[PDB]
Amino acid sequence: AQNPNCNIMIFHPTKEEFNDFDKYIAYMESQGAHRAGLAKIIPPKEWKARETYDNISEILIATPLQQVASGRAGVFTQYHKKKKAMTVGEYRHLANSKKYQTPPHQNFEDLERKYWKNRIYNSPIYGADISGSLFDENTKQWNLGHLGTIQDLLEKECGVVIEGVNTPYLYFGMWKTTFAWHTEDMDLYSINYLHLGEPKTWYVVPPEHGQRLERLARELFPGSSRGCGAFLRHKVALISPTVLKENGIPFNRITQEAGEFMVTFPYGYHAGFNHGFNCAEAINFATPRWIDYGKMASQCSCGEARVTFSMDAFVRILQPERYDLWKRGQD
Ligand SMILES: c1ccc(-c2c[nH]cn2)cc1
Ligand SMILES: O=C(O)CNC(=O)C(=O)O
Ligand code: NI
Ligand SMILES: [Zn+2]
Repeated sequence: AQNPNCNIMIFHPTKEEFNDFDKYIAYMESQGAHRAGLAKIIPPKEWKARETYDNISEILIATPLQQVASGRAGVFTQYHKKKKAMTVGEYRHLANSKKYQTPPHQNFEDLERKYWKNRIYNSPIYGADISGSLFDENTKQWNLGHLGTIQDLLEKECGVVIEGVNTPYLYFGMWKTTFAWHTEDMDLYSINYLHLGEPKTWYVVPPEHGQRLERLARELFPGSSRGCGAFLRHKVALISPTVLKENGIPFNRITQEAGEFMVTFPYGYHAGFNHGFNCAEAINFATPRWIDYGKMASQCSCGEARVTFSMDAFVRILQPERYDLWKRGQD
């Protein structure tokens, strides 16, 4: 078995290897990359996403989200308070202000220590889930707006044609902006490109140990667990690496820098935070190996999760028994 310790692997494809996206994902898995739940891919030196990022300031963040924490430093939830719209130029200025800017720090480890010590005492503002893309239309390789769709994958694998579409999302972050412990909708893959700015630190639990994280989460957020059998779908719970270690949960960590791709694999729980002003682009995708994970995916039906139009068909076809109860939670 490849990668039995479930380490995060880092790949350096050549420009030739960077042509066929599906083939390279399959290659990474042949080397055991999926066992970690997360992989880093450093693009060929010849590749670029677009020419420059000099003209992005007029992009609108229609609904910036203030991430307000409750709990303890290492075990907390966050809720999202909607703020007034602002442009990316305005957001960047806010990120760099004295109130929100990254503090002085020695290295990534120092900054990580500061994050977990102090995160709950601040409420950073995130521009999340903004439909759009910053890939140049002429970028032919690993263009996240030109990937094969999940709907076509399901059709190729299972022979059923379904409605729905699959487009990328932009994320504008600042110091301490946080993504809660989660797997993707329908336990899909995700791919994330850090276009510009300061790093993003990731934590990940191997897919084969996901239920260990779930059990700890139920213990640490007992009211939430009573309210919903899949409350991590709400994407509001944070658990620090110190608390994971104290409870024997297997996990890994890695920091993503500008110009690098991360791939998360089916049922790989992940969480993390941004170091300072940045912009990432991400999208879900599928492979033939995903189908059985999709069938298995645990669903929120309490109504909190509330997801896209396109997930309907996934639940309808892969989880017909669950479909009635789940759809009630969306409508
Ligand atoms: C195979 C077996 C179990 C799973 C699973 C368990 N819980 C969520 N997903 C996924 C794939
Ligand atoms: O970058 C973020 O804020 C969160 N990203 C993801 O969870 C992802 O790409 O799967
Ligand atoms: Ni994710
Ligand atoms: Zn729920």
